[PDB]
Amino acid sequence: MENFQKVEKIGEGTYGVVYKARNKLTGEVVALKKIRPSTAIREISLLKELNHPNIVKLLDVIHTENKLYLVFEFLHQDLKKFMDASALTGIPLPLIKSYLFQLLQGLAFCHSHRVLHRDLKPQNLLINTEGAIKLADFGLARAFGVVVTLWYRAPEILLGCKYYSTAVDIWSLGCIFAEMVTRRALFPGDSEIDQLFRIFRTLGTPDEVVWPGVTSMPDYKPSFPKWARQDFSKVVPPLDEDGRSLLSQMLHYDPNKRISAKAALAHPFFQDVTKPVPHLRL
Ligand SMILES: Nc1nc(Nc2ccc(S(N)(=O)=O)cc2)sc1C(=O)Nc1cc(F)cc(F)c1
Repeated sequence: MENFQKVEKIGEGTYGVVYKARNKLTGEVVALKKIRPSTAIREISLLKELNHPNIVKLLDVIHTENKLYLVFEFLHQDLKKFMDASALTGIPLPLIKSYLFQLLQGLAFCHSHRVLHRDLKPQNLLINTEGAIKLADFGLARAFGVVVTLWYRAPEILLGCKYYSTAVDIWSLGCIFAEMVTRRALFPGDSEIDQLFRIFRTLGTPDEVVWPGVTSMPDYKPSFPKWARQDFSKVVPPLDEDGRSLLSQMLHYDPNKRISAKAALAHPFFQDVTKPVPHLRL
């Protein structure tokens, strides 16, 4: 805009590009998101009053020249970049644990306020020098709809469910947790069906036993290949059993059986959680 000095383009978005900018008056540095209904307008208002240490703060909302700008507090780096930077050595387990614990707190907060993220991915998880990690880009969907990454998409979404629950965010976080641990995306599909089948090849093709109602889903086909489930010990090898048991609950096929963020925070895996400081290269 005119009140902001676009410093640099710090990425993209499913609705617009995000820039690093300085408030030419208050000297503050922010992340400015330029968006290309009304329920969306009011829904954005809900987000503005959604304040939590693990949620990127939405500072200002500017609707002018029939265009929409969102001003967010600026964070130092995203998790995708950090994971890449940590690929040779891996992110230390205590930090992986700290990040997961914090994201679950953020999700528990959002979910308790009936807010769904819907598109969690490393690129929209932001970190700072003090060890915090925060949820950014709440998809702003449900009030916004109709290359895109499908790697973290929950199976019920892939199978055509139109009304998904808070459980889809737990699935995405589970995929991210695995990736931090193995330094490899868990389900790197390149199409909706490839995404779906990679999930099936690893967790087994779901059936009515493990997922009641699955065969009645919009996009379910009796013709899907029937793959046997693999052992978690081979899925995320370096992870101890507490970690694997938590991951398994975050990746249950049935949205109803999938662990809630609140219940996840009480899992034994977090008994020894701490808040280490990451080594960030900015
Ligand atoms: N507040 C904020 N700070 C950011 N910082 C930042 C991100 C990546 C790097 S990197 N690539 O590691 O150098 C550095 C700094 S992105 C961002 C945001 O809200 N982003 C944002 C907001 C939306 F509304 C939708 C969306 F997809 C993203």
